[PDB]
Amino acid sequence: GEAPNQALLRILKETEFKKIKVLSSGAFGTVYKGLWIPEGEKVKIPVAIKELREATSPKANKEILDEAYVMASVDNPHVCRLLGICLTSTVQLITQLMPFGCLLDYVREHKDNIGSQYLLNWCVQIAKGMNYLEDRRLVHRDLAARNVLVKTPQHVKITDFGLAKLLGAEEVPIKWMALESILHRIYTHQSDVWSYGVTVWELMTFGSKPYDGIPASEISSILEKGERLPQPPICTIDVYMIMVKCWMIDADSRPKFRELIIEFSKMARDPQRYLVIQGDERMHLLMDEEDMDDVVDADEYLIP
Ligand SMILES: Nc1ncnc2c1ncn2[C@@H]1O[C@H](COP(=O)(O)OP(=O)(O)NP(=O)(O)O)[C@@H](O)[C@H]1O
Ligand SMILES: [Mg+2]
Repeated sequence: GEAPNQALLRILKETEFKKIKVLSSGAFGTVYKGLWIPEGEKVKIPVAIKELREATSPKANKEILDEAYVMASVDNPHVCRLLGICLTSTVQLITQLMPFGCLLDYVREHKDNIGSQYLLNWCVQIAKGMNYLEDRRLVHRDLAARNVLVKTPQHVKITDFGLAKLLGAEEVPIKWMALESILHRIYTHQSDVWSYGVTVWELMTFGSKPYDGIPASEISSILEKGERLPQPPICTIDVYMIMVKCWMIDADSRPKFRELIIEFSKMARDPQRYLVIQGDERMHLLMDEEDMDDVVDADEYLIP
């Protein structure tokens, strides 16, 4: 059945890293851009540091350790990298810096510069990340474009594991949830597929809000009626049909992530045949400071 989990959790000295700038604040906590110098190693690693609200209420500490636990246990090019934790008054989470931020803000900001090749490659990459999670039997439960990060315009990774669970275990983003999850709190790899559909639609509409202005309470009814998100203007029926499949009532009738990898990948070989974007053919998409000889991306920093 279940193999032992031998992932290493790395605990990092507060002195090994400098904060440098705030990236995001308010709500629950703060995320900083920083550099990490492991002890005596002659490398500087750009990182994000997730130190929650100074309020150290035990409830919050247990949630961040759940994240660390999940992120320490994954290892895939399309899933966010945990570097370690820092155990100061409140627990800091240290991840690979994803310089271009979250994919939702990135599509919203760069609408006029995003071609079909990038859209379809992101779909392929997110499907790969999700398939890997499926191999490790994790159900993410919060896939959305706000939970995908951008290392470069050509390289994205799934983030936010603070609701992830194993398939089976029993232990609220309404507009991204499969109907069986809104109704019965059932969560499967196939409910993740539903959310993949929504995430794709967010990308294809360059950041629109699904069911914009429709209160959450209505959502389950609308879905039961048989209503779904509408076809984005740039989408051929080929792409939109993939979305709609991800939104079938019968969970087992939805595609598997491995099929999504395959379909989007065929599409990515001829992107203009599948997404129709004004000016596509002409679209195109310088690091830290001065002492940057020793900088190494996390993806090139490997640990025995
Ligand atoms: N590894 C990272 N690299 C760069 N920016 C990041 C990173 N992690 C988080 N951020 C920034 O911080 C924002 C919020 O991070 P995150 O902690 O995921 O959001 P939150 O609202 O605190 N809760 P959630 O989004 O549900 O995790 C993201 O949209 C990014 O803009
Ligand atoms: Mg969170």
